[PDB]
Amino acid sequence: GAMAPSYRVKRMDIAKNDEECVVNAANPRGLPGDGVCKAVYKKWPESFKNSATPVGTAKTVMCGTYPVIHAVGPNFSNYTESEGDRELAAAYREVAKEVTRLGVNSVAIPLLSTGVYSGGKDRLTQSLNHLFTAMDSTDADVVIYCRDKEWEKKISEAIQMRT
Ligand SMILES: O=C1NCCN[C@@H]1CC1CCCCC1
Ligand SMILES: [Cl-]
Ligand SMILES: [Cl-]
Repeated sequence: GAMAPSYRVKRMDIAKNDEECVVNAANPRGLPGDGVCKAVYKKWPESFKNSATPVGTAKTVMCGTYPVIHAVGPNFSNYTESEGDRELAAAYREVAKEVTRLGVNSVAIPLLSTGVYSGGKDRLTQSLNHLFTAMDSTDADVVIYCRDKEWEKKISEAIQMRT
């Protein structure tokens, strides 16, 4: 565990993370994909061997000894708000199980079901609150990665608000 488990946010490419493992915002088919998933495929392509997994699940594949946790959030273009909300919560619960099982002291994580799976809606608060619900009972240092300047400020505010 971390000596004083924390949450932090950085605005940069998650492929450059300084953590003991990474969460990929994966598609269900283990394809290279776009955005975070494409950055992850360029950096850790070996981790896409048998990485396909259903929506609302996470599947870890090692790139050497570096664990890549493929977490499949719902595409809100296809899911109802209700059913998508349930699957997004579930994906983060499976991430917390994997982080625990791996025994890492730190994890780099993106906000799932944002970007091209958002169905054109701002889901910062929805996705971040499901991340906290899952990760708050773990003792890993969590480092959230984002690309937008305004999102960085809002995520940082939400972290600082809880203290
Ligand atoms: O998921 C995102 N991350 C950074 C901001 N851009 C998208 C969400 C936007 C979709 C279109 C309408 C406005 C919100
Ligand atoms: Cl960068
Ligand atoms: Cl972002």
